[PDB]
Amino acid sequence: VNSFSGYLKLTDNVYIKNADIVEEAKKVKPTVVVNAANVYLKHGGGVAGALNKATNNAMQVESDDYIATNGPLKVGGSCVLSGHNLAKHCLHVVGPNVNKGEDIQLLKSAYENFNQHEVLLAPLLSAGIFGADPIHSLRVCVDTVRTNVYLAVFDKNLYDKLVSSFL
Ligand SMILES: CN(CCC(=O)O)c1ncnc2[nH]ccc12
Repeated sequence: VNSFSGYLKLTDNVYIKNADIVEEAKKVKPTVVVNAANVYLKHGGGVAGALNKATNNAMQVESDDYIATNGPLKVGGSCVLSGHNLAKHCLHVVGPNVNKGEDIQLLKSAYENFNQHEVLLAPLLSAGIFGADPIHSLRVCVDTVRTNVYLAVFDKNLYDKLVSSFL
């Protein structure tokens, strides 16, 4: 048993809810929250800017030190950093950004990072402002992630569309 509440069960291991991932993280304090990162860990908008703002910019300070030491992530890659006041850990995962021209086949590689963690609170990757079809992103998630994933879908109307269209 875990602390996640009000999720619809899609599969053996994937759950979904209409929720702000920031508010969900603050309430649950999960072991792992996933950030929808870019390779530079520049947290400007969407999940990254919202998560970073909720940490009072501590996520960005930590991320800048990580990049100064290690250089950029790969598209499809990840790193584990602090969860600050939101979670024990933040798994920063880089899905492909369609609005920058990246290979959508890299979305599966991105979701494979989740399999290194038993339980995660996460957003849909590569959708929203990254520009991918969220219905596709949910299908890749279900077909790739084997660990227990709790998906927070910010957009109300999209949540309803994802549930109604789920196969
Ligand atoms: C943007 N995005 C993913 C798109 C969606 O889920 O519709 C988010 N996902 C979950 N929580 C969030 N808080 C702020 C944004 C945000």
